[PDB]
Amino acid sequence: VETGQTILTDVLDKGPNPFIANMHLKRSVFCSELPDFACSGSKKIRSDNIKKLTEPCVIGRPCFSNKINNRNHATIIIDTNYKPVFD
Amino acid sequence: VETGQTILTDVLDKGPNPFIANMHLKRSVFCSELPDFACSGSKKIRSDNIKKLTEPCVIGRPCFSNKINNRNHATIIIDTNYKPVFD
Amino acid sequence: GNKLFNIAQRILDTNSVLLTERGDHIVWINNSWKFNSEEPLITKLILSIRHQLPKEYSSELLCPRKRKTVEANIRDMLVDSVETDTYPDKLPFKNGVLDLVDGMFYSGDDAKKYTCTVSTGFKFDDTKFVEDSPEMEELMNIINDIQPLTDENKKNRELYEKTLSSCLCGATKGCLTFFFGETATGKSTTKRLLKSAIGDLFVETGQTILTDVLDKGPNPFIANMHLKRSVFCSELPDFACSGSKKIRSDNIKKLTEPCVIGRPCFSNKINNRNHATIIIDTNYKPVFDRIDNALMRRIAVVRFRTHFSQPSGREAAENNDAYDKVKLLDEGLDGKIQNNRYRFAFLYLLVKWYKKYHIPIMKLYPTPEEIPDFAFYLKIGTLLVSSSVKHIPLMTDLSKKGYILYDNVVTLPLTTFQQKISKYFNSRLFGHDIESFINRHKKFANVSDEYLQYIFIEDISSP
Amino acid sequence: GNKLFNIAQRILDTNSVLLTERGDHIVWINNSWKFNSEEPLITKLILSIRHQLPKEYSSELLCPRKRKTVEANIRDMLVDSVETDTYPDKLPFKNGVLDLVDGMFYSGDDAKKYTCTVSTGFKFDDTKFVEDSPEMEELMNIINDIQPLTDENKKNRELYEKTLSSCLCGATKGCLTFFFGETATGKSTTKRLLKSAIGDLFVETGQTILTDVLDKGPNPFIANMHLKRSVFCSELPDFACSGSKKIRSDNIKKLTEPCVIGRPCFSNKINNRNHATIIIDTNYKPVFDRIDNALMRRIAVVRFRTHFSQPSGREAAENNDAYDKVKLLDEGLDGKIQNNRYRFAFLYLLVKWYKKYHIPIMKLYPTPEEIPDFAFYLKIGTLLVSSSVKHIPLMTDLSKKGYILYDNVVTLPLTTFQQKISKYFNSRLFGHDIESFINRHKKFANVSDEYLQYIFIEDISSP
Amino acid sequence: RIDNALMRRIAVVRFRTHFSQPSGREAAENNDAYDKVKLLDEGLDGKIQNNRYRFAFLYLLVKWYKKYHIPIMKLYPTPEEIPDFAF
DNA sequence: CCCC
Repeated sequence: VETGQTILTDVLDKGPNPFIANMHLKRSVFCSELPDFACSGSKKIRSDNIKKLTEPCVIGRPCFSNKINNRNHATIIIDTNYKPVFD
Repeated sequence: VETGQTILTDVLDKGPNPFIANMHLKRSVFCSELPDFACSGSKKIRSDNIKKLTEPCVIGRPCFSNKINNRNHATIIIDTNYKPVFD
Repeated sequence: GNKLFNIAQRILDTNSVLLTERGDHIVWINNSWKFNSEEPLITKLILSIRHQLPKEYSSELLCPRKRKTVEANIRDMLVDSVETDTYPDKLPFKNGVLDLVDGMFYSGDDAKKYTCTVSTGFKFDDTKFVEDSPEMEELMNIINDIQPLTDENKKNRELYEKTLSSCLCGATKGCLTFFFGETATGKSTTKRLLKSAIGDLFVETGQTILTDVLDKGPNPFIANMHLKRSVFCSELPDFACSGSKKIRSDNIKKLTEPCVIGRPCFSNKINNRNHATIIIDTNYKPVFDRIDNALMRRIAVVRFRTHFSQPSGREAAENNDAYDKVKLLDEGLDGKIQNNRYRFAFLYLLVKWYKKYHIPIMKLYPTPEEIPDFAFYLKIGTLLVSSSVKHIPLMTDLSKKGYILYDNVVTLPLTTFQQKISKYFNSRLFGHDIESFINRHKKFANVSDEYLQYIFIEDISSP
Repeated sequence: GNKLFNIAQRILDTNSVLLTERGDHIVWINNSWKFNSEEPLITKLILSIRHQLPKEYSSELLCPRKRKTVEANIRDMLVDSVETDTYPDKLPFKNGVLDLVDGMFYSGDDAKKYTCTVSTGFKFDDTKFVEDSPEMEELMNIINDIQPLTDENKKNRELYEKTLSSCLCGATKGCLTFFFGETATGKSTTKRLLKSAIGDLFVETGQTILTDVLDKGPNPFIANMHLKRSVFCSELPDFACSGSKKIRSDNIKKLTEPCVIGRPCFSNKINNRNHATIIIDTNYKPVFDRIDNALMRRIAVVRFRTHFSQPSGREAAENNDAYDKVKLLDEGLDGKIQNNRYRFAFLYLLVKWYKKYHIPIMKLYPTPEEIPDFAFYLKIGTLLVSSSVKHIPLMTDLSKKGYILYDNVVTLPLTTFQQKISKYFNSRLFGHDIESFINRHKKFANVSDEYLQYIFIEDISSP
Repeated sequence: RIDNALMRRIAVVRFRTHFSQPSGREAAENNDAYDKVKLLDEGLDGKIQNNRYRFAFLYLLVKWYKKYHIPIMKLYPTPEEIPDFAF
């Protein structure tokens, strides 16, 4: 699965979040194209999100549905050209 | 198809974005009326976005829809009256 | 006349469907009260119950249309509402309800009387609920290692037993207990043991419960506390080191009130039941942004003074006063715990402690004397007291003390107040709390000259 | 012709279904006006009422299809709206309605004539609604202890009695009353006793209704009193010790209107019909950040001067500044009030109180004379009086006191005004208030000559 | 902000009559704000809430309407009665 | 649900 930058710097709960509800039982996750943080204007990845991603479940709901628990079988691999920076 | 310039200066994933879900299988995408960055006060072109618009699948979902992945057949042409600047 | 109405009447007489104040119907299929918002289970109940009806009624329930008609009749028959999870003396398992005050285990219709919705998540086995087993002996040895049985540790051991036993009762608890300890002292062993003991009824919460706004916006960390019987806070980001927000007294007050303010995600409701025992783990002395009489009435502490450290750094845990006792670390204990070996032994120990402390009313009690933070405010109650019946016919003696009488109210200059207060306690060791109190409880007779409507116990005691 | 239309006509002629102005239906099942927006109860009413209809109409109402047809007819027959909870002299109970004007208990149709959609939450016991019992002995003993019947307390007894009587009226009260007095003056005992006596119509709030913004966003704390009858805020954030948030004037302006603007969570009912008299429990005299003529018409004060304490600190309780009475604390008092022994006794006492105060209309009269906040503002209503064309034939005499005549208008210099005001209210003792009044209530004839038109009484009498 | 456009949609009506209690009669009678001071009526609010004057005030308003029901009814501004327009 |  190729997902978005949201699963790193954005709130995971929010509203309905198909960008996380599709990672249910997926054995690899590739969120490529890191927004290089060397230039000011790139949000730093929250360590809370890093901690949450390792937990064996995530919070996310699809539209017109009520299933909020998605299993986390994913090997999170992030493509980048620059060193990531956390808050 | 003729899309806006949210695909060149704003984050693609975010929430719902029908400006980038409308280039699914379009063979030519035209971006005109560059917000000339010769005057300060306008968003610059994100190299992240340029690199994102070349990979074979562009992230982004429409309103009320759970489809995140779109196929990228587009030849992106950017019309501009002046030379552009990259962050 | 109207066979389907008689079928609905019988299914109603069996008492297998109830209506709750939420508007939802809780049904009894497969020996448990279930309910589902997006899919009612009344038709499942009808199909399952078709066996107990007379022979001529069982054939009418093989048609989905007829079962829908029966469900409509049943819905129109239920008017009065009922209450769920109202017995705090009962522990709901996956196949029954355990009685703490008696010890017996009920199954089926014997567990049907108590409308228990939550469950521990595992079955109950009578074989392992025994006091003679090498799991029992190993667990007793581990618990003795965690908490010494010395005369000095009597109060600490007793309150630890009470706090751990109070994780079973499903009612509101009026105190927040501090499991004060240090790394490799065995609080994690207790956490794993209690989680293994009470299954799905144990939830661990982070720092956001303590020093963050509970309401704010979205906060699933509070809604999860619904009907859980134990809440654990660990890995505390020390408030002694600057840079971390202080403990919010209003948060503790809200978490002690029988109703908890907090909302889930994608939910229209705000109220969730609170049965949770809240135990806070800390390696560090706590602090509070504001301290009020209501606050230290809801605080109790437990101290762990036993170490399990590797022999390399033994003197590192042996050559100071902060931590008192050092034992040897055990490595396979975590694996044995995760294998749920001593789950039922710990359950038996918890029920035994509850029976020992099941005096007609269960209630936790606060011991604020063991927190140096309150040691300035629990002593000022022995220093400063408010206005009472009659100081008026004794103004002759307080005038020489520096007090002045203003509109029949005895006031004190700030300099004289400091002079009178500096005698009992040092101006440097407690000086920060001293000027904090000075700026907290100063009353303005004017902007320049400040007066205080308080008289010391010293001045009351000394003629 | 059309049996189902005849059934619908009869069910309408029983007067059991009504249409509300909000677009919903209120049905009369189990002796109460219930209504649900997410599940109409018309079919429940039809099924439950099938007994009163004739014999041949009874069996027709056992099919959900025909019940839905009758419900459709009933929905088509209801055109006009009705008003709910329009009677302020009624007390609604679970098993009936009590008439405050008359005193007779109603049931059935008698309680049906008034569409009360709220209840106290408990059944009414007429066997205990009598003026003689040992619970009643303890009741008026405690009542007399809280408020003495002495001559010096006659006005206080009357006004306190009015305040306690007015919490059953189902109409908007335009004033807020303060339960002035020290700690443990019987405020908490009477508060919990009234809560027991009234039931669900009593609601307690914190201080956010006074020290925080009411409207803000979503707040049940401004919406939980929908059709409530009494609100008590206890232990205000004492204004003696500086550092507490002050009472907002805009919030009080919001609270005192017939229609309280404010919306609940996910509800658009911004017209909050208040039937409650907001009673304020305080320890010191009130302070308002902003004072104008709007306050004095909505402020009243109730004073209590009692105390309860253990005999260990009996001498300490009898030897300090500003109580008037000290009694003995009761540890079982909380349980005694919880077990609801004085409910109907104080219900009888309150019905006598209301009846003796039931002169044709319920009115509440503020008492501004007890408010130190107006002591400077009422003084400009008695001492500082402006100057205008009424002083036209006054050129000579007033110019000698320090005043001047300017275009037939008498003024006062700013330095002279400061010196003269320091004689009444010291320029430092009440310096902040003096500065606020100076920058709030000063008139300008020009930029330079900024002089207050206010004239002292002493100079006018002098020729 | 004040501009010429705002000055063609603004008019004011001023009240110069105070009802003051007998305790504060001297201040109001001697106040430059009030050109005339009268007494209070406590039951006036009660009889108003009783809707006693409802139809009488309706008649008064309709009579004023008829007095001003000339074929065109248009509100006219009074720009001379505001201080921000004085400059 | 989007949308604020």
